[PDB]
Amino acid sequence: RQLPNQMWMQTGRLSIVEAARHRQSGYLQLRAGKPNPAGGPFKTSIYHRPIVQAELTAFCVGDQQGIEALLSE
RNA sequence: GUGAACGGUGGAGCAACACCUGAAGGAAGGCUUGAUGAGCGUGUUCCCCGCAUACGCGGGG
Repeated sequence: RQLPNQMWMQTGRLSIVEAARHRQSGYLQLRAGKPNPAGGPFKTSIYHRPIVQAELTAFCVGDQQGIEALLSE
């Protein structure tokens, strides 16, 4: 580890405002009048994934030329 | 088939209201724009200094 381990918050939110505009215009065919951030298509969800900046060392048995081309891609 | 692949930290919110930098404090006290310079004497070959190189030029008291 080159860095202290930190945490990435990320969220998934479907835009309720844009969906309301599209539902009024009819581009979105949604009969339901109310969103739900707890669950469903409009679930605003929060999720935290751990983050490390480090040096990655792997030991194996393989041809040097073949691995180098794959990891160069 | 990288325990992957997929995933918006978002929406709203006045820093602002009131509040006298200045009350008092001497530019003063002495001082000719008139002085200085602008007119009155010597009566003929004698000491020093350079250029020369003595045929003489220059200067000096």
